[PDB]
Amino acid sequence: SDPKLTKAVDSICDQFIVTKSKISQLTEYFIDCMEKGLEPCESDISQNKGLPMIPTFVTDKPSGQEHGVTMLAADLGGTNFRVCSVELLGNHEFKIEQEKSKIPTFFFQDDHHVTSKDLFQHMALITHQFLTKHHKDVIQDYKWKMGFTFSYPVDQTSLSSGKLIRWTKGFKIGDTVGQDVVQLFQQELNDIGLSNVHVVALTNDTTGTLLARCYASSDAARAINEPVIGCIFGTGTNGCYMEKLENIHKLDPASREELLSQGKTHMCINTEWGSFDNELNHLPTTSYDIKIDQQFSTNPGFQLFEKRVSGLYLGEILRNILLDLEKQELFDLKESVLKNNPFILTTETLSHIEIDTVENDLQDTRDALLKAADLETTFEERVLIQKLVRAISRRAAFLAAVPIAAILIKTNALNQSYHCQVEVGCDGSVVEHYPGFRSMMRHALALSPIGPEGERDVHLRISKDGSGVGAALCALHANY
Amino acid sequence: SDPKLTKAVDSICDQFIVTKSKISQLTEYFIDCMEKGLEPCESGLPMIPTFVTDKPSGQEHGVTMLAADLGGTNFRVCSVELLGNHEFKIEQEKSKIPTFFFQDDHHVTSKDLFQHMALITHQFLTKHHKDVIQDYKWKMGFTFSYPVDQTSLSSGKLIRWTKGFKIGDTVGQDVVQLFQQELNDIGLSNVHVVALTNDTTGTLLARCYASSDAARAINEPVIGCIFGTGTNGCYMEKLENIHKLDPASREELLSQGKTHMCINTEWGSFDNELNHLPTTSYDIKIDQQFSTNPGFQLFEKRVSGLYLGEILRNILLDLEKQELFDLKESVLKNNPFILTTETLSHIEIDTVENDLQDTRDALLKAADLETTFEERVLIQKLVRAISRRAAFLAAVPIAAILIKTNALNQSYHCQVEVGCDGSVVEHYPGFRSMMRHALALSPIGPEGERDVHLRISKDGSGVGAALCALHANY
Ligand SMILES: OC[C@H]1O[C@@H](O)[C@H](O)[C@@H](O)[C@@H]1O
Ligand SMILES: OC[C@H]1O[C@@H](O)[C@H](O)[C@@H](O)[C@@H]1O
Repeated sequence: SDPKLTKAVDSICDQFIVTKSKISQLTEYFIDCMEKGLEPCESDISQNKGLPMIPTFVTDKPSGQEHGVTMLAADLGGTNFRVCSVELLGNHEFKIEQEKSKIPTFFFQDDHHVTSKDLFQHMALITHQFLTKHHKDVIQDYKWKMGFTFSYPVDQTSLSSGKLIRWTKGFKIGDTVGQDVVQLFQQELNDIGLSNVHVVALTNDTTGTLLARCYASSDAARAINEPVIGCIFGTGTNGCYMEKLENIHKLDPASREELLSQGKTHMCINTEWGSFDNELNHLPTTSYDIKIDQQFSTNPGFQLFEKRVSGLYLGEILRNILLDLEKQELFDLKESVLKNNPFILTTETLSHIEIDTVENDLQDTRDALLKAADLETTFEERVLIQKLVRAISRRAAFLAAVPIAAILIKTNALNQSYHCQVEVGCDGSVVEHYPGFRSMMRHALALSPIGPEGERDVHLRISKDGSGVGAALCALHANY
Repeated sequence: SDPKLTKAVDSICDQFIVTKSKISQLTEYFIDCMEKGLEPCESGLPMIPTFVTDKPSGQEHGVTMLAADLGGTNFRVCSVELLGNHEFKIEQEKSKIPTFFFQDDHHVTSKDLFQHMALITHQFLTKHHKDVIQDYKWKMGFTFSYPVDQTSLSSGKLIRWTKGFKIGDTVGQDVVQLFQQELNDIGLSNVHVVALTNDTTGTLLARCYASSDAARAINEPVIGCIFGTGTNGCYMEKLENIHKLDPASREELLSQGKTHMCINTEWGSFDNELNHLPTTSYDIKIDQQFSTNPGFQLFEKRVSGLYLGEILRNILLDLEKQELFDLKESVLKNNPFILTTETLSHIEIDTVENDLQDTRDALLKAADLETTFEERVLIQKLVRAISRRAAFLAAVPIAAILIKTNALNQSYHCQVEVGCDGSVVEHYPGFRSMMRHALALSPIGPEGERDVHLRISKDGSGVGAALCALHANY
């Protein structure tokens, strides 16, 4: 109906394309950043230019035959906080009781002064609520062991210790930076009578996701399919992998020898790849990415890879595209509430647009936009909104493949025995529930330097409740 | 060590290769054969209309149905309770088909077979439903994994046995009536066989029920296929293209809201004239001398598990005839099928770091054949060549069906699900991995393979038959 608008949208969509040359470039560059990040660096190198590459101090992959009594797990994500009790029954089977709760909006508002006690006191109260609901008879009696999944960068110094490096994903609470999050959590657990709950392990949600797969993958699967990566595509994005103790040079040269003599070969590395190429030397970037990064984001100049991929930021990318189109007097935003409401459009809104069909006049897209920001749309307007949404997601799914391809290349995980496949454990609302996201990740992997023959040997498998199960596996190992 | 032998194996392995050009040839020919078979012949693939028009949703729920599945090797009886929400409860008893039915030494008739099946049905009810065996009015779906000239959901005459089965007086007989008669003759007349289906058809219906509603959105199950004792697959075909179907019945189905009918391609018969199928000296020998249906099921005889181990046995004998391979005190000679696909599965992925000990034990257990390490090294090359050819041919019918129905380019992000059942696709190391490799080489390309998901349906046959029982009336 409006040709100038229809051509303006086509032009904005081309800005989101990721070519095979870009995939190859970013794959090779990612490995260079992995190698820079695997070396020791100062507390603050103005330009380290290497990935975080955080040693998680996990050296043993689960077998699936692990067995124990019910453990506890606490997972602080980017959106929800989960508590659960996991009983590992061996033979690749387990029992789980879990309660999930949203992180109250109070914690993401800078209008009020929020502190670390507010946060962990809330987490401890939920821990108590969970035990009162699922273990009412033995809440204050048992000596619970708890694995703590903290989905944020931690300067991990042991399996049970580590200081928060910097918040990400809308969290901003100053007095937590530099604090050992295990003690912070343990402190508020003691102050409500749950001193009998010992937080014996700290892990990232990437690490836990990987550990979960190693346990649940059937012996028949572990035979040919070995899980090699645990990654997340939800509110934020990140992934881990196993690195030879020799290549982890930033690890104490003494500790490496001590671990090696004990029969250990690798240690899990938390790449923290949401920070990948924070200097934007190569990452695809639009004017809307800069605006989100600099103005609306709580961590400007950080997590730039994340800000193009994870579900916390994609819906916001659409909102800025629409406002810019209204600024240019091309798209009528009517009485919508997009203006002056950052992040009002969530990725959950786009998921209803991604696969909406024109055979129903894109009625889901209409309802989703009215429900999310009281925005009315014509059919031609929804058609164009869908083109933008599908371009924003395709870029995210294509970028999502680069860190995976890069890791598989560096560790030569695909050059294995005959018929051997590798398994990539994925968790998060995006990879789990965004229509066609995994399908596009594979398309990118086939374009990556590993090629279609490589993509076929890679299996992106979902591990629901991954974060928590893995933490429990670490709790079973450590002592009370 | 034997250098002349090492070159004989390389030459036999190259004879099993399937190139991308050959896959493309066989795919297009398969589609040509599908279209021929959808025409009347008054006398192309079988392309049998199964009279199934409705795909289950997954929310179906009803009383416990019964199912009886006569495979190529086992006979199963089970009770299926459809609980809706893509879930069901099942109690089943599985039993080998006694060797008496595969021996031509004794005169076998149809009564022998169905009399045995009815007794198994009775035992099952006596063991799992003793209180309501003679009280309830059971509805039973019958899975008959053999070509049937299907004339309705509850009727159809056997066309021809396959897979070692040979019972002459069954050909031309409606197998549902035969089964129902022996059920009545032991008091189980209250068990009504209300539906007849192929194991391909049931496999598809089962997946459509179990495939999560979230999966049904983008992932639609489009094929139910089998890679076990034999091989075969089905799909949904536009009622318009099924010209061999009565033009009247077509019109009535359309008016009732129906659009497609499931087609049993019987793709084990694909290219029985060997106009294009890869053929070795050993395939002819199996077809002409050792097979129970010479000149039939030739595609099957190169793919399914009943024949792959036998292909190795003939390769070994030929190498011994040529005084190249020492067969020791083995019993391979004059013992067809003594080498099973289950024997090859232990060889496929055996490693040299263990001196290929699995292959050694597997060969001794199956035919008291001792082997040196270098001999096992070469036997592994043969096994891997036989299986790769099977998995590559196995991809052709799937690609062909997906192309004919243009199932992959139906909407943005559209994926298709192929339901697979059978000991080979389920449990043969790397079989699915090689099938996908072939699909990527097929005319659908790597972009197509990625949109295709080979999903396993363990207990499909029976659940699908139960879903047909729920529909039909007592
Ligand atoms: O939740 C996914 C990822 O989000 C990122 O912001 C954090 O830095 C990671 O630790 C986490 O794994
Ligand atoms: O069991 C797999 C297939 O084997 C073939 O021999 C039969 O003719 C088919 O009806 C059956 O579906």
